[PDB]
Amino acid sequence: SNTPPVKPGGLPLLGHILEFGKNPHAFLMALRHEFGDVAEFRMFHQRMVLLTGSQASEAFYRAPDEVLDQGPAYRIMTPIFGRGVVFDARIERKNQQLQMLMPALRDKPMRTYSEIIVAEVEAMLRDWKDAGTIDLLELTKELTIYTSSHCLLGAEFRHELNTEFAGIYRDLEMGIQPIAYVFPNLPLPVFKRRDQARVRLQELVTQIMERRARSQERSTNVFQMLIDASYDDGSKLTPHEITGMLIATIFAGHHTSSGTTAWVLIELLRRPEYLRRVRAEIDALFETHGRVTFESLRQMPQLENVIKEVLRLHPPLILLMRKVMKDFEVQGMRIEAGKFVCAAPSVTHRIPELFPNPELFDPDRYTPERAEDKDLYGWQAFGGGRHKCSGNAFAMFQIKAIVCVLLRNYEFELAAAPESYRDDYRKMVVEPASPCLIRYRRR
Ligand code: HEM
Ligand SMILES: CC(C)=CCC[C@@H](C)[C@H]1CC[C@@]2(C)C3=C(CC[C@]12C)[C@@]1(C)CC[C@H](O)C(C)(C)[C@@H]1CC3
Repeated sequence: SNTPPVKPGGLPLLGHILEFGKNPHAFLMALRHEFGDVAEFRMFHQRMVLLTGSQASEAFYRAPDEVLDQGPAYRIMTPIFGRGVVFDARIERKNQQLQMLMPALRDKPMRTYSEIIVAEVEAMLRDWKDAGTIDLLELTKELTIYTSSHCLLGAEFRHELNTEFAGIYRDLEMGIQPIAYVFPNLPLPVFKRRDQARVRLQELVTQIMERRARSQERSTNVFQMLIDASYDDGSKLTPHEITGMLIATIFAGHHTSSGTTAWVLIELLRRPEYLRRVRAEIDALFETHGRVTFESLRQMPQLENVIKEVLRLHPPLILLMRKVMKDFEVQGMRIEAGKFVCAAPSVTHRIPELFPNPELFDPDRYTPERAEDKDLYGWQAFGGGRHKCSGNAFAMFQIKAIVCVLLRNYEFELAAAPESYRDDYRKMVVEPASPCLIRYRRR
């Protein structure tokens, strides 16, 4: 039929990659503003269709895996996780790799996690000093590594996390580059450093495994399970695969969540009217319950909603992609096989027909309004359809647990001008800007 509007101005051989890569959010916003719900642009030779608003986002999330696939779209992750891991695997092996974390997400170990997160938060706070100034993002990133390593991989893997590990995960994270969606292997300094980080991490996990074999005393874990893990065909998981799934599991638990946990604290200090309501329902469950339980955090609607609104305005994953395997239509336009197709939470969340006065921070979420369930394909920080986030329960839990432990025994103040705090829209995993300072004081 008719086909999508293609954006002009594409440089020769590079398409819009230069414009896109400077500020991906800004590019995608401008593309929707110009051409509406379905708009094509080029990343080098790759023809990309931005799908925005409810109807087009529905087509994206609801498409069968035989028409829209994640695999070719996410080659970027192959040099990070390793060959044959998640998206670089056959489906049957991918599903089995995802199924080996699912046990850590069940009701039973979740009662366990509340005490581990508090332990970890207090562990970093003991070394503090009564009043001072910290970088909120630098801390939150470090904290979510300990928090997610301990909870989902166990105390055994958490005991070895060091500075080498800290740098290794920053080098791995820096592998996520606008150019890397198209050409994930290039003779670049950012790529060599990610490759070196992975090789090094695989050497340290292999050594930790050699040791656990000699001791042979250590057992009872999710990491131990991986070490002993085989596929349903009885193939043994290698050190390479195990390393890949430890990386994937910290990307999931830590890299998604560092920014959005910083933002919750920033956004409450910016709007002290919501700080007072959140700090009320925290102290309220500090009073009624003893310490922070799991059911206590499940019944915290004020905080649940500030996180929900933080995710509408600061969705960390701003570009979800599929390769188009079979021609399909949206709003009566033929998106041809071989093209790629994109969802943009950052931009769909800012559509005024879906979120009246989009740029206003208003946590009217669990209220009669219900702007998030109004269209499961509107609000989409966690995606939608078959390949929706399968870890949202733990994600929301982890940041709740962290913030209402921080705000229960520290007073916070923005060390700079409240408007100074912005998102670095130069990254694909969007977090607050580079230097992000804050001040504290015990209660
Ligand atoms: C606020 C933090 C988080 C955000 C914003 C987030 C966002 C997302 C999004 C947008 C996707 C879909 C990507 C796509 O459609 O291609 C996704 C998938 C996924 N997320 Fe998360 N996530 C978060 C935290 C977590 C955590 C903590 C875990 C695990 C503990 C996790 C596990 C997963 C998994 C396994 C998938 C793949 C789903 C599948 O293909 O079956 N996420 N996440
Ligand atoms: C322990 C295991 C096997 C868990 C599986 C975790 C993965 C499915 C998650 C971890 C990080 C994750 C959320 C991510 C993404 C998808 C799902 C991932 C890979 C993607 C690739 C979505 C598209 C984004 O543009 C971007 C490239 C930033 C992210 C990176 C992190």
